[PDB]
Amino acid sequence: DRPRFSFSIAAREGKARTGTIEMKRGVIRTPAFMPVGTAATVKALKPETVRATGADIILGNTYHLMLRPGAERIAKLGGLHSFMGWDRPILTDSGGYQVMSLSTKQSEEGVTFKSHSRHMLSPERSIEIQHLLGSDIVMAFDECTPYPATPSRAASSMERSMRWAKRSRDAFDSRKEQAENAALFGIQQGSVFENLRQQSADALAEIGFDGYAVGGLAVGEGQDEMFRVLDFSVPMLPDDKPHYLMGVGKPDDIVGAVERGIDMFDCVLPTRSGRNGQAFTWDGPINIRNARFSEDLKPLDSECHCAVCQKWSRAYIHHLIRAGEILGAMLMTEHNIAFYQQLMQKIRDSISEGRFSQFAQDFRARYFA
Amino acid sequence: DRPRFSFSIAAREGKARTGTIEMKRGVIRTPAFMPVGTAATVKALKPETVRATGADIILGNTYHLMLRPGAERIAKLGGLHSFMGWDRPILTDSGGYQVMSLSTKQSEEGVTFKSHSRHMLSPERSIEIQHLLGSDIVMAFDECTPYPATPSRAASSMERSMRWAKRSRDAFDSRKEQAENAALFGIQQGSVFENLRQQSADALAEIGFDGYAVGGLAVGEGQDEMFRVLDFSVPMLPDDKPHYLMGVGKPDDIVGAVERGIDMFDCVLPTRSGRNGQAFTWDGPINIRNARFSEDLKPLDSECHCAVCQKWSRAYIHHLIRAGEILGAMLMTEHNIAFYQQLMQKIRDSISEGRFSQFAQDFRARYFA
Ligand SMILES: [Cl-]
Ligand SMILES: [Cl-]
Ligand SMILES: [Zn+2]
Ligand SMILES: [Zn+2]
Repeated sequence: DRPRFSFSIAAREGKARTGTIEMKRGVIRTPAFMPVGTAATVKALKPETVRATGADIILGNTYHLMLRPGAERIAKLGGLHSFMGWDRPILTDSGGYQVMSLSTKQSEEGVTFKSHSRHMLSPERSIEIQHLLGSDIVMAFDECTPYPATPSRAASSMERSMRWAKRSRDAFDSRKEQAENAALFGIQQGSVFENLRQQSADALAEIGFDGYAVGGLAVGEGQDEMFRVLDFSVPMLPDDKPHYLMGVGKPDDIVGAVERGIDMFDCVLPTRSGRNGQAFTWDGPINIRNARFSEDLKPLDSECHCAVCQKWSRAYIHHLIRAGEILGAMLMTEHNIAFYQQLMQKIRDSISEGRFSQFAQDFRARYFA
Repeated sequence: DRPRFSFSIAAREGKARTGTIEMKRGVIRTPAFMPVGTAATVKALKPETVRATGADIILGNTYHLMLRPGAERIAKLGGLHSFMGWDRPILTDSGGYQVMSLSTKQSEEGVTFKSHSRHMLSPERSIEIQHLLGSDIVMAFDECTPYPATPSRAASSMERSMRWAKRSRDAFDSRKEQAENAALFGIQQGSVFENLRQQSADALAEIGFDGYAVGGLAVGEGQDEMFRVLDFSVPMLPDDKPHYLMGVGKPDDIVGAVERGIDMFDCVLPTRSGRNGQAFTWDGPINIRNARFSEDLKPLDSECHCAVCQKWSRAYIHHLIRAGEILGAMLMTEHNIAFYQQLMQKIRDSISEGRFSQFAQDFRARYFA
């Protein structure tokens, strides 16, 4: 039987790595893209369809689930895996970003907030909620510093996050069933400042985690600045553990982040923008609602292997999205998630074959033509 | 290869019949339930899922399709079957009911109307639209008399419908490809009046059709009155052709209509009410949004063989519908359509085995317990 957690790097090219995370509930191929399952569903997809696109792991949102249907309720019903019908690994966010984005009174103990009923979220309660959900990869409870941030405020926020990271570690370790069956990732903060990123990486490595997220990015800084911060931030993390870039991103963001040593990604872009009419293609995104697609018999993308591109035309999906039909959301979302997984597969294969630099160049030349 | 049209009755019990309609695109088992595909989609279901529930044929709506995406456009794209990805028979309504329900100036030539742009619908144009869509079963263009109707107005409406039935017949026959590959059904009118129903049946039989619909029912008269009208109306139609009750209905309506000689049904109830939270069960309908289901781990129905009842709980579907999640609509709709098909299968098997009367009694005793 598989271990609780084992990350193995099979091949490297520059800072890029490809390999596997083995966990009780399954193997995760890296670099990995995690479809987002906000309220115990990857929107508009059955779990079997999520798996058919190639996903090895999905992300669940602690903040939404603790409000509806409730963490204790999900536990009483058998846990999130049974509840939604996904039997493979689930990574849960901690709620720290979402509570400040969607709900508040912050203190050293945690955050109290009103639902959008009053609720509480501390490091200890976040880890407990993730236990009740039955998460496989638990995220430490942190604070995502707003951008831009002054050096003083970025430092204060990062320092509190590091104290909360130790509290998260101890809460996780004090629950035997969780410690033996799940993994715990810590989150690097520090805004765009190299010295704070270094202090944060050092604090997290001293505590010790199964994986390390780069937090606090994709919050308005733009790709050039995000890449500049990744350039110095990823090498600060332990090389032998997974590196997770939270909330990223567009296809070109993913490619460049892999070039900088990132192993894991999540984003609502393929699901949310799919429902809004944006389809990803190797020649760049298209908006299927545009009148130019009304009689276009071609599939969404000319090479995509997904079931949507095997059967239905742009013209049909254009009609469905314009009409507000649920099937339009279903088909756009399946295609976009499949596109993301095909991107990850091409990334993994090209690193394994020592041709990822050429892949990145070819990808960009065509995607932005 | 299959014929254009052949209806064969394999078994009978009282007025009930079971058999098959063979058409170019497939075999239809009768009594049959047709899921409704309004705007070129059975809402929230891929065609493969519609087929997996047991459907042999679906209904398409001329009125909606002629407005969006347009009949000529669908023809240019290869027809409705190719467009939506359903390769089996499709019956299309004529637009006569929907134009008066959703859009008007009526005359002997047809109906002119404004979309909800001005448009026209005559017997000739309706048959042409259904040809452009590539319909397998074409409905004559008629007028669904409102209920209640005075005898004079019901007579005038029925008489016009019979003139339009002859125009529909001639338009269909004058298009060689349509006449050779599709079938044409006529629609009996006459409101609740036996003498008008008889005159209408006689006029339709003189013209001659491949099947005969009972129109003008399920328009507010209630089940007792609907059944009373069916009691005398169905025997007036040719015994050796299918009998189609348009727009019906609830499970108990279907059972009683089969007892009165009906072979075909369509209704938005399983799809529309599924999206609204109503699930059909052998113990009657339930509203999954009710708080009593929040922790209910049982499937929607305890015997149902559908994929939804094999995997997901009432509690999960309750959560999805309360949250407004697309997957909730998908799962409710698949279950409800599968329930309807299982009902039709039990009806067919019980007639074939000479035990339909007992089935109807057992069904009602439990469904209304
Ligand atoms: Cl989403
Ligand atoms: Cl519907
Ligand atoms: Zn595709
Ligand atoms: Zn079911």
